[PDB]
Amino acid sequence: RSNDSSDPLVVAANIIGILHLILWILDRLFFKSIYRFFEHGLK
Amino acid sequence: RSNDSSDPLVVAANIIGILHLILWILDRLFFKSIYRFFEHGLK
Amino acid sequence: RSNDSSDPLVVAANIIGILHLILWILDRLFFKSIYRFFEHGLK
Amino acid sequence: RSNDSSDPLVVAANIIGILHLILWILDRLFFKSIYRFFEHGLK
Repeated sequence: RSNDSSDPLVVAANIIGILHLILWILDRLFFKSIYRFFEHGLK
Repeated sequence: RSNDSSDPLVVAANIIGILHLILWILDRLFFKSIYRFFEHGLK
Repeated sequence: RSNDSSDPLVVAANIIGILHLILWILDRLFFKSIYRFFEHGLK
Repeated sequence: RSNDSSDPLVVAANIIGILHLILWILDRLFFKSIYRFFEHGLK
């Protein structure tokens, strides 16, 4: 009944691939915010 | 038959990733000066 | 007979997502080569 | 039944992408100096 996915590793790997770009790109633009994150910011 | 939905959210986010790089390569392409253009349009 | 893929857009979008990283990363490391590519190099 | 193969090449390339960023974030993490360490090992 359940045909299941024919490539669960590729898709499961795409979700992180996309989120990755959103991060790598968000850093290139907000490179300043990232620098602050490491510097303190945790409280 | 209760299941009937693929993954449109992951898709919109996927093509978006392709667009993210389009800006990446487009940015590295246009540096600052150096830009020839032939005057020819509505002006 | 052919179940076809359940998400041809996601996978078809992953192949470019991966190649993208290989390029974006290859540039961060060979940023010099990329600069040369645009500067002449075509002959 | 003649068809019997998924996409292992795209997978190895996919996980590799995840590893590419692992180096990206790991690089931004370690800047240059500033590195405390507790002497405690085989020495």
